[PDB]
Amino acid sequence: GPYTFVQQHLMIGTDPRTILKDLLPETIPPPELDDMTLWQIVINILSEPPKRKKRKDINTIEDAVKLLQECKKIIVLTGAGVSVSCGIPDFRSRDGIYARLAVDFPDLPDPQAMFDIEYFRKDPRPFFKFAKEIYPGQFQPSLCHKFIALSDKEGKLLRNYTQNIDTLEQVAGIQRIIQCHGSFATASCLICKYKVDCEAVRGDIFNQVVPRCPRCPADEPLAIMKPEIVFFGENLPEQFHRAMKYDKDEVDLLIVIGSSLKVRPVALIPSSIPHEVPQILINREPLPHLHFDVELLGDCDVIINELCHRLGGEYAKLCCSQYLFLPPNRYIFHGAEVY
Amino acid sequence: GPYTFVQQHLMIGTDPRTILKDLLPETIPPPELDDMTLWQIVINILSEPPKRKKRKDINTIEDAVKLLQECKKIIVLTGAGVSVSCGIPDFRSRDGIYARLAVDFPDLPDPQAMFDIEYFRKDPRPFFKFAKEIYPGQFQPSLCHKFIALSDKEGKLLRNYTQNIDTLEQVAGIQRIIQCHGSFATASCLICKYKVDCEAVRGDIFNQVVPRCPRCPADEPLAIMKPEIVFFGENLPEQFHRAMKYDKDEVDLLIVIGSSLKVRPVALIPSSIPHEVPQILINREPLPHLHFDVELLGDCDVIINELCHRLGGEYAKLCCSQYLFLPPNRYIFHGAEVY
Ligand SMILES: O=C(Nc1cccc(-c2cnco2)c1)N1c2nc(-c3cccc(C(F)(F)F)c3)ccc2N2CC[C@H]1C2
Ligand SMILES: O=C(Nc1cccc(-c2cnco2)c1)N1c2nc(-c3cccc(C(F)(F)F)c3)ccc2N2CC[C@H]1C2
Ligand SMILES: [Zn+2]
Ligand SMILES: [Zn+2]
Repeated sequence: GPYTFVQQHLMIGTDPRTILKDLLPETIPPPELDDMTLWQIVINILSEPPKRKKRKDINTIEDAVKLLQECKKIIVLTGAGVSVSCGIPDFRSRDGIYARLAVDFPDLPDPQAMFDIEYFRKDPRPFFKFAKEIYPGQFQPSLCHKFIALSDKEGKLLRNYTQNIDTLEQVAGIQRIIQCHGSFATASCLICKYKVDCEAVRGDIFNQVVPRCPRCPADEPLAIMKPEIVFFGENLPEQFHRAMKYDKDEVDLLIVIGSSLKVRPVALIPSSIPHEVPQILINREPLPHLHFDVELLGDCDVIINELCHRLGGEYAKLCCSQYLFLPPNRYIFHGAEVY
Repeated sequence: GPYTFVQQHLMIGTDPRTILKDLLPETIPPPELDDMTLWQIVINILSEPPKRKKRKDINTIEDAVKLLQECKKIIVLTGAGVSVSCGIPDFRSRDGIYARLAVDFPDLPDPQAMFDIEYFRKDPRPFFKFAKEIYPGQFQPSLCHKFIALSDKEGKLLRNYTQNIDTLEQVAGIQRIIQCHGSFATASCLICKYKVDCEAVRGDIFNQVVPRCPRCPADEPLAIMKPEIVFFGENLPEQFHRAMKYDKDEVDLLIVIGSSLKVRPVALIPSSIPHEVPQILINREPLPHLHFDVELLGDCDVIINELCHRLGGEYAKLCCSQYLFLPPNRYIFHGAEVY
């Protein structure tokens, strides 16, 4: 669109600067800039998609808390950060759970292969030994899970969108949730798609027995009950999109906790809601590509404790401090790791 | 990489401007710019991939001709432009050849469907009626085809890469070629992959007979001989990549004719060769996103005639004029359509 606009102008010999004098007033582009380069800049300015800019009137951790109090339709996005204190065995790294699996199951190429649906059909047994070391109840939720849970009890949580699959969200008692990469909440047969509760296949998996489908014939191979993890290639749950279409025009506050927001669909949620709605980051590291009103950087448990401290009331009854303030709105706490 | 660099700096409260005073000397960013915005700019400058900038010493159509003379390892990229004079029925538009096909074959959803391999299996007959209206010999090559052909006779053509499938390249006698979206040059069975010449299935297709595979049993459905067009989904010919790996470090001149360079793999060829190697555009419209040393805009036949005029010698014996000069290097001829 803008591209054609510039093509038109090139056809007649327009001096880009007269266009740039309009698009960048109070800015004079250096003399030694190539004239085609100038045009490319023109296209860029016109092509740049509207990205939310930071609210100048929301800056301090005190402002954060007010929001937390006065808001009532809150969207919370959570990543690996929320579950760092939970002692969960890592599984993405070649050195992790894949280590203890490669010894009993030497047919595993990648730690990714156990999350591929194709290899799952060949051998589901390695995944299910993993599914045992992770299954809900085996791990205590973090202060953060507890924090989200209470705000949903208070009717304030509009939705918790998560990248996690540890399903500690349900363990911790959070009702209004959406697990984007799936979870252990339910299990569905690969074949007749018979859906069952989480508790249905608990015993089977705890006995290292591959859960079988009760509807399908017993003489059926792939009549296996698979926890509804989004395995490679598989589509994002339909519940996600339907939820966003509603939530985006309803939320009055977005909080990010523990995520470095670089993997879809969760990474695109900040950029997709009304720019006016306030936005708070809580995270080990800063996220330059986005404009957050308040940045609380450091260990996510730490910062959630510091906010429950300040929120008082029922929130303070969850707690078990020092920061560096970089203006206008950045706070560095203990666990700021930036790697 | 640059992203982490900026994360580090945010952790300690660096003023972006002291970084920008270094990255943009002789440029002072407006006062009212958000400090996170400034950082985003920092990331952009550091993240920007090296793109060839225009040679200041190559500008005029006379310079173009010198190149054409003194060069001997020339890469020529061609698009729809080269074949506009050739009277070929269009086939991409819903209103085109798909018009005369939808009446005899009402099972066609798209004009794209006849280029899908999946629908081709269901019914190949519509494609083959198209393949008849297009088949080599039925159309006379343009002045441009002839131009490329002669330069390859003279040993100057390193390679002609094309987006076209009209195969007028072989009709016109160009040996050193690469047809990126495939061509009618050869045909291969969907099953045993028996390869045959173009002339092998000429008779069959001219009689509206679906060419059959001589190796496969006669009682075989998909033993059909398919012209090696890249149909939807299919991979780019292996001949392409192997050719580029050689050609990129060998070419001394790149010429673009008739293409608006926006569809891969052909669109990425200018950006992928040594920046020092000169680059000439010949095209209905200008291509802002790229930096061409000389821009000859207008009908491609016109401009090729004007160059054969000037090249003299064997080139002038092909010919059957007015321009507007926009400095430093843009020429507008007759067919400049910019749509
Ligand atoms: O896009 C810009 N510059 C730019 C400058 C100002 C604003 C924007 C912009 C992009 N989206 C909204 O605004 C973009 N580019 C750019 N800008 C410059 C540039 C350098 C110094 C000063 C200036 C400026 F903007 F004129 F002051 C631009 C140089 C090369 C480039 N490259 C060619 C096009 C790209 C990459
Ligand atoms: O990328 C730029 N600007 C920019 C400016 C100068 C050079 C480059 C650039 C990009 N690649 C090589 O150089 C890019 N952006 C940009 N630039 C500006 C801008 C406006 C006026 C002046 C200037 C400048 F560059 F400081 F003079 C930048 C404003 C907003 C933005 N947006 C936030 C980041 C994007 C989009
Ligand atoms: Zn079943
Ligand atoms: Zn065959």
